[PDB]
Amino acid sequence: SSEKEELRERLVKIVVENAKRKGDDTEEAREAAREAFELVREAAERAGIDSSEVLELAIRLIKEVVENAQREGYDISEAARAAAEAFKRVAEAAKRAGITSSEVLELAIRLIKEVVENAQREGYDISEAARAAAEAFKRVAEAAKRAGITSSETLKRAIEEIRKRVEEAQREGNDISEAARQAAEEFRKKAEELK
Repeated sequence: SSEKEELRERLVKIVVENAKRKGDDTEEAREAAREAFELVREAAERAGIDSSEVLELAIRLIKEVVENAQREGYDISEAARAAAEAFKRVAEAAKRAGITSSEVLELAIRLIKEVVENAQREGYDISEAARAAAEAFKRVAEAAKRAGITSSETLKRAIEEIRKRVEEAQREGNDISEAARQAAEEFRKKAEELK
């Protein structure tokens, strides 16, 4: 709250400084940061996951995507907005599936960051990559709920397997988004078989 205000101000300063660095419009950037913050905050609140720690992770996601946008030739404001929308999708999936585990949520956010960073390196669209990462989480989460899997270890291991397949695709020069989506479908098949 007083922490939420301070966190928002930290994000605004980050997004604006990055826009200034590359000559993107700073008034647009300030507005984008503010709107990105509110999007994240409201999504987390609705999902019952608005701990300071989850909000910090969401803001770190936005920060890292924005910093890599400055290095890789992406519009700063659009990058911030896309990162925020990706978190919102994670929060929505968590809500729908009843996920509140801090370790699971941290892994889901890390997966988005990794898939988006890869896309930025390669010159691909941020939103498309973020959609693939968030959808992989959604498919896992929904499969776990459907199967009655309550274990945080099982869900962490599912997301780690997605991360492992994404990393392998990076080492080998294969499609990261396809790796993520295939890994999630493999988990879904196993969850359904279980229950």
